[PDB]
Amino acid sequence: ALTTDVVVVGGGPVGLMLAGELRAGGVGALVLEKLVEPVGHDRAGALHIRTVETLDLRGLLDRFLEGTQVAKGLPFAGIFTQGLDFGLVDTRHPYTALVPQSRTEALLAEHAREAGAEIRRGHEVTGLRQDAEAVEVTVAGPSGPYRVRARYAVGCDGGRSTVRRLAGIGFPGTEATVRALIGYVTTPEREVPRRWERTPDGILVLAFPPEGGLGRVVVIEYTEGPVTLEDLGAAVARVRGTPLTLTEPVSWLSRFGDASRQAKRYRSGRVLLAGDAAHVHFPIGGQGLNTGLQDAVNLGWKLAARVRGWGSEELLDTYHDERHPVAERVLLNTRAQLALMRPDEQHTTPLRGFVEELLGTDEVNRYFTGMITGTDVRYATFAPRPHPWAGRFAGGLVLSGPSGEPVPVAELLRSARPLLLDLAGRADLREATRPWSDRVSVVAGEATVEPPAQALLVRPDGYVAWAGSPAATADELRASLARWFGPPAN
Amino acid sequence: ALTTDVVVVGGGPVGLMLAGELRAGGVGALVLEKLVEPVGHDRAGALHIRTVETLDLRGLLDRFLEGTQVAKGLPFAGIFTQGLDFGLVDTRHPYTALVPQSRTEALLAEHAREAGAEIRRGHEVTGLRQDAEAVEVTVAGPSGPYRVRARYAVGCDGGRSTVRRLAGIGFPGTEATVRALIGYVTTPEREVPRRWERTPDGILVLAFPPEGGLGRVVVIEYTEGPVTLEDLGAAVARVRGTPLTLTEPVSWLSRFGDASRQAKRYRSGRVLLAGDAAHVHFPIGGQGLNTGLQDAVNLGWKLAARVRGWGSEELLDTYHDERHPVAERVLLNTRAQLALMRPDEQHTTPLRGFVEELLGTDEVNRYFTGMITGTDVRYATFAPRPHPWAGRFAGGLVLSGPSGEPVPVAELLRSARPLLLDLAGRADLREATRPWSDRVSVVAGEATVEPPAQALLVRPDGYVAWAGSPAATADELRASLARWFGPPAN
Ligand SMILES: Cc1cc2nc3c(=O)[nH]c(=O)nc-3n(C[C@H](O)[C@H](O)[C@H](O)COP(=O)(O)OP(=O)(O)OC[C@H]3O[C@@H](n4cnc5c(N)ncnc54)[C@H](O)[C@@H]3O)c2cc1C
Ligand SMILES: Cc1cc2nc3c(=O)[nH]c(=O)nc-3n(C[C@H](O)[C@H](O)[C@H](O)COP(=O)(O)OP(=O)(O)OC[C@H]3O[C@@H](n4cnc5c(N)ncnc54)[C@H](O)[C@@H]3O)c2cc1C
Repeated sequence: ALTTDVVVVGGGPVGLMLAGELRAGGVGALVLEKLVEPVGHDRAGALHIRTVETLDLRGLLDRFLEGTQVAKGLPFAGIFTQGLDFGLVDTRHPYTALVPQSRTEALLAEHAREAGAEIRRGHEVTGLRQDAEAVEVTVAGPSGPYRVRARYAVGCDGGRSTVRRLAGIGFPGTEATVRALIGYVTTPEREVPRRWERTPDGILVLAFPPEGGLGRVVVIEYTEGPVTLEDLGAAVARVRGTPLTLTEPVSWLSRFGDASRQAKRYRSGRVLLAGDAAHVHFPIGGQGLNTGLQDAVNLGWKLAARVRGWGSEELLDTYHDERHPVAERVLLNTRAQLALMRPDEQHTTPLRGFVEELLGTDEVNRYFTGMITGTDVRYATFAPRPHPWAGRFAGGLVLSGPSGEPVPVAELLRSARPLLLDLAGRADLREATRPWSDRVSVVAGEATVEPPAQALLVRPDGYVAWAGSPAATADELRASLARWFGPPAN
Repeated sequence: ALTTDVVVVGGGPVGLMLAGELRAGGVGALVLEKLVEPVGHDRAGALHIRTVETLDLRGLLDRFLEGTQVAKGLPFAGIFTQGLDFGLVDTRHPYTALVPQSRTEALLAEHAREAGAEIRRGHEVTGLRQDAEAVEVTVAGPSGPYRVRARYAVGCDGGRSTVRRLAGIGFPGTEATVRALIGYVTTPEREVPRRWERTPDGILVLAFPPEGGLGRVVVIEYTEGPVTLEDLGAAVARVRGTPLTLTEPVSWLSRFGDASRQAKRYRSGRVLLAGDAAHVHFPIGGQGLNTGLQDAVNLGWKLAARVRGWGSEELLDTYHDERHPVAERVLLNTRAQLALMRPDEQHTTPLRGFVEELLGTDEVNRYFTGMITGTDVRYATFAPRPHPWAGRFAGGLVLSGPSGEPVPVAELLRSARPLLLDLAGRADLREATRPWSDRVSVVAGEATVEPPAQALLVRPDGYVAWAGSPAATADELRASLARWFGPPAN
């Protein structure tokens, strides 16, 4: 309790995002990151719709878009002729932001710092002890071992999570059967076609400048450790069927696989997990970091609330309840996509043909678009029956002010407080909310939503806690307010 | 020309169906079947919606339904929880008729005979010669070799088609990588669960009486010739993971695979191909014989018409044009389903999960239902733009007579003549059709169809040749009649 409120283990993008969220929630956040210096990641990155919407409601979207290429559509499982159609989903931001992870990390690190989080680099957590009041973290640092005492510890320490094992949380799942290499390497060859291809021997992307030079190589072969330029070239030759001249300078080289695992519990007492610490899977569709950043924004406000007292144990438990199912579906969909890309002219090629056809129908395209981009995420939480809007994402709504001015809910959410939106003129609900005004802001505005709602009680993460029609009463809102956001003041 | 009008090579179900069709068309049909006696086939069979509708419009449905079990829905690629929904497609016969092929063969053989086709058993075609006027078939028969002269020869002689090779028609496609066994064998074991199952080692169906005895075994293993009871038992043990006691009496045992081939041309001069002679593929979904019987009904009326003179060369060419694309899609969908059933917990199991979900949506379920049952078949033929009803199946329409009595188009089609249906009161179209009355029947009736049509010119196979709205003229109908059904009489 005495060193800090929350110790965030791991200063990757997820840990950094969480620290920002905890600071926005008015609690102390100490990030302990093992590495002195950041390391290399894929130089191509993707933040999809719901992540973009999430950044917007935290006021980070602008800095993430500056200088950024965006994609207005996406392939699906190596199908490029019927791309995922952002027009078929409801958003104010129909695009994917192609931000390299290194840049996402740098931006979040600066934000955590400006928000007052303490970030210690070269500090490795080596031990973890928990009792009814606090967590103690043991740390190997540049000036020797020391202990940190906190109310909570969150493992944001990646796929090889120290926190997860120390807390005795299971990581059930499958081991890899697919072997991929990725690299940024040089070719002397000119006019190497820039494309993805699928042969009987694997999947290959080559993306080099037409004049030669440093380029992107991804190679995937069906049924961990150092990678050499020779390894990469041999793999490329196997898949492609023709050698490609690859030379120094070599900028980055890595291995990855399709091991698919998920933490059985996202919470064990005063220890929680987020990001790859909580789920790993093959990188297909660019979903891992998106899921993690959203884990962080789900958790941050709830954990700060718990520390401050008005967030209940029940509330904190909804982190696992809400977010475990999401990553579960991500694991499954990445595995499914690997089946859809399997090199095999006999059966899989014909299947891909029908899937491609189906992608040209609005209903199926909408399904896979919602899946990849996160627009289909909604929660079933604290059911009383619930209003249709309960659990839906409201972060992208825009209201009309009394003078006709646009009032984006994304902007209202930047202060990281829950909001009561009065869409219809419900002075009774506005008044009923007064005893919670130390926590919840009330904003009246004109808007029609579908399905209809006269009022929306919105969580700091942009999802709707409670909603009301003309039949809703102040008593019902009082009950929801108490359950979600604690007892009335005074 | 002098022995017979058409020589049908092969007296399997497709050859027998075709002979019936040729007789209905008023031409001679001689079926030459190599085998003296029929042989064994799968004891479980399936005739789907469009086949059922087709039998109806030839007046054979009743005899095919007598004593028959029907299925009101179907699994898809070993998915049983969201079956294909016959309610989502337009038909008067929402079911699959579970007729064993041996019974289909016997029924069609009796019908061909009663219709006046000549059927010779134990007569093997060994040679084929073709000129500008006729085909000569050389035959090894019970009283020695002889020759048959005909206007046309149709190879309905199965996957190993003699006619196809003799005519120099290619059979491009893939060789098998999947090995299946099927058998009717005895077990002494009691209460062997009746079910389909998919394990990491294959696909297996066991269907035995609870008290033991003769039962159905199908086993499929992923990457031709005699099969023993030992072979079957060893395969069952590999897939199931536990041996099953199998003993005599053994009633039937067979091998099959997923070789997928299709005749590059369905017609070469005076030689045509139908049925498995024209296309083979893995038996999944029960589509092979359905496709063949429909091949036969597409061809029969057109070929008889050609023999009689009013059917043009252009008309006969539409057999290939219309039917080749159909079997092409069947080959592809069977290959695709094998991908969907592939034993593989790593990737395919998760994919199957999403496919199962999608099958619970009307749009995707309708798609696969139409695919398997043939309700999605429609033709793009003799485009003039064409009326929306052109090429659609009208065989299941029912009209109201002048006295209110129901007048099924299926019954009207039994005489095997094209029909002009006057749905609105178009005396001008009725009159315009008189010079073709030796070939085409005119029937007035009340009915609203969707999309709207005032008149439908229906082919003997139940598909629409031409349709008209109020703007259609008698001149347009004259032109269509001439193109489809020959010059006006007199
Ligand atoms: C090739 C590739 C391409 C990808 N592309 C995309 C994409 O386009 N879009 C997308 O959303 N996702 C993508 N991903 C997935 C994404 O990179 C991960 O989901 C993301 O790195 C997870 O972030 P994290 O903060 O949870 O974990 P990490 O990035 O692994 O950070 C964990 C941090 O914890 C620190 N740590 C570990 N142990 C300790 C300890 N004991 N004490 C202190 N600190 C510790 C580590 O040093 C590390 O810095 C891709 C992944 C790969 C491999
Ligand atoms: C296990 C299994 C289950 C199946 N289940 C279904 C199902 O449920 N539904 C479905 O629609 N389909 C099913 N099928 C496919 C179906 O059996 C075939 O499509 C069907 O047999 C094709 O009929 P056919 O008349 O074209 O050829 P065949 O049945 O092979 O008949 C060809 C005939 O030609 C004769 N012949 C060959 N050469 C000569 C010659 N030179 N001279 C004279 N005669 C010759 C042969 O003796 C044979 O009798 C299944 C197939 C298998 C293997």
